[PDB]
Amino acid sequence: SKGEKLFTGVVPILVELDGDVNGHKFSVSGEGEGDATYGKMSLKFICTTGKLPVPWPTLKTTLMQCFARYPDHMKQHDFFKSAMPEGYVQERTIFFKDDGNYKTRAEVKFEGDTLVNRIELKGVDFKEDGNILGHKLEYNAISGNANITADKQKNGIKAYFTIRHDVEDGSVLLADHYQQNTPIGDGPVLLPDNHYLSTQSKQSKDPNEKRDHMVLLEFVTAAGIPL
Repeated sequence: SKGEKLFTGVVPILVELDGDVNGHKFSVSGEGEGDATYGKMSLKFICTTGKLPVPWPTLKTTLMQCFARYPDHMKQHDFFKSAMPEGYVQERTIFFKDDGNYKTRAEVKFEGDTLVNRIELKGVDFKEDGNILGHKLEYNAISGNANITADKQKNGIKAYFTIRHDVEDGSVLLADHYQQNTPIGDGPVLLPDNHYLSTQSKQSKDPNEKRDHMVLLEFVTAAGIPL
């Protein structure tokens, strides 16, 4: 793939999410720029249906691993860019410990020069009085590793990781992520050796924005293969 060639400069990003958590329907739209050369994404997300019925931090992982910086010695392990421009399906289940689960399905592909992430999210079995529907989570940076492995049989990848969400009482809400990505196209893709993506995030508010929103500055770096 000259999949990788589509990411050498700054790429416009569009995100669309339709969600239903315990029957509470909502939509999010996002925009920004990705600069994979520096593993960088600069984003702003809007709840387009009024108030988000779940905390922003619970949606971060759902709301474009194609923008990761793969060091030169690891470029042969970059499935995500290899599937472009036709794109990939990203499916997850996220199990929130002692609470509900999200099931997500996304299509990540180019529409002309724009990288588009279209997402549907279904959440079930949440506690109306719990840390999620009760909005008891810190609005603070998420960082850490996404472990990537080949899925030869599906010509794709699997991923797993646990996110540790800070709770306002000082406890941690564990969110166990199970991920499967498959190419949309039937052209060849790169099936990687085991590695991980290391994400560093800064999250903020726009003081002039009245809509429920989230501003993100993300840096994502492939790692786990030496040299």
